[PDB]
Amino acid sequence: GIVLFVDFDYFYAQVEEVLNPSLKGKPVVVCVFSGRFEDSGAVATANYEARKFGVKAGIPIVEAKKILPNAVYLPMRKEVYQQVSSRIMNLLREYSEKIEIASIDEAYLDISDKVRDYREAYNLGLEIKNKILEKEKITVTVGISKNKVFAKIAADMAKPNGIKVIDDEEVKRLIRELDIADVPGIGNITAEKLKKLGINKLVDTLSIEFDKLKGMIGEAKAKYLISLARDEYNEPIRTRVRKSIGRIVTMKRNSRNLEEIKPYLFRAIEESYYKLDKRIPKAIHVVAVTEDLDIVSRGRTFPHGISKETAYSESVKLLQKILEEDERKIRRIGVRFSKFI
DNA sequence: GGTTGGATGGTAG
DNA sequence: AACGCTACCATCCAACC
Ligand SMILES: Nc1ccn([C@H]2C[C@H](O)[C@@H](COP(=O)(O)OP(=O)(O)OP(=O)(O)O)O2)c(=O)n1
Ligand SMILES: [Ca+2]
Ligand SMILES: [Ca+2]
Ligand SMILES: [Ca+2]
Ligand SMILES: [Ca+2]
Repeated sequence: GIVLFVDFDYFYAQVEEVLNPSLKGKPVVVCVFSGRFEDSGAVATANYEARKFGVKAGIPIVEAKKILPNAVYLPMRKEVYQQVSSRIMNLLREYSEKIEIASIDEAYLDISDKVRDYREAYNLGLEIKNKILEKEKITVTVGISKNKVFAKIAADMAKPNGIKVIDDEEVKRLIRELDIADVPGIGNITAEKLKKLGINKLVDTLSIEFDKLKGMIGEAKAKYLISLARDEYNEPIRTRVRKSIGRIVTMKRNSRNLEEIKPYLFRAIEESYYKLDKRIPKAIHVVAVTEDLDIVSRGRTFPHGISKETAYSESVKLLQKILEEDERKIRRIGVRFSKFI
């Protein structure tokens, strides 16, 4: 089984470079402006010339500007980056019927029937990289291994425009040598818990009682790691389907006044519905993000599709429920649509 | 005890 | 001196058979 994984390099930044070639070289920071006050926001991403200097995703713009005050700060334009993504994904289908679009800039390709061995995959990888640079002038990174996880890990190791193979031996090496914290699916909480149990490599999940691991990190993460560590992880490449469409927005100021939060909720509803486009949801959720940045939601599932007017009623009924059941001030409000017909 | 849906939690783009 | 947003799957807990 041979999986080729494709991840696009500093994608949003790079799309802007392509669209405005004058940007080439200069440090570019793609931003999300919450709009609260002038320069309030966070960084979606930055090119390598800014990342170079600590300007990474998630940091506040202000804090980025402290580091690189002369960088080019651009607002996010997801719909553009989306289009470009869409075109690249279509380019990738010329290489495999079995293709799993993972996110806005990742795809796993099951090439097991398309090449004999890793040499040929490597050659196919080079070919794909050129085809993308050819059509869309985006540079990407290709990771190759025996399953999805190690394909991705391969690409992490190659990242800034590259192609890496992980043969059967190197998989075994990384089971012993690779930091478990750097295993796709393991975020800081789990890494903390695992290190708090004394596990820093994949191998030492085979040294513990299964019910002990199952106790800390939950059943799934346990059964996951073990499956990897046993050189056994083999989850198939499968078409993914958008399961929800929604939108949440930062209010100008925290509020608990229903009438003050409403327009923000409705702006979100109108934007969600616009993004639904033929897709009819039977479930709605109002999502509130509180003062202290915690997430609170109440939803409802109908035996039918939800009309625009029904969203208008129910989102209000549900926001009212958040205000009754939670004392905190609300900072962000939004809506989330799901369970499609 | 197993399934199910609602709420939350964790993860990664 | 303050700090975005989208969305996936798993878990938790309680109703229910
Ligand atoms: N917290 C994040 C993480 C990612 N993204 C968006 C912008 C990224 O460019 C894209 C893909 O995430 P990546 O981690 O792959 O980031 P990059 O593509 O920019 O960098 P890299 O070259 O490492 O792939 O998703 C974002 O909105 N916010
Ligand atoms: Ca990635
Ligand atoms: Ca990327
Ligand atoms: Ca990690
Ligand atoms: Ca219930």
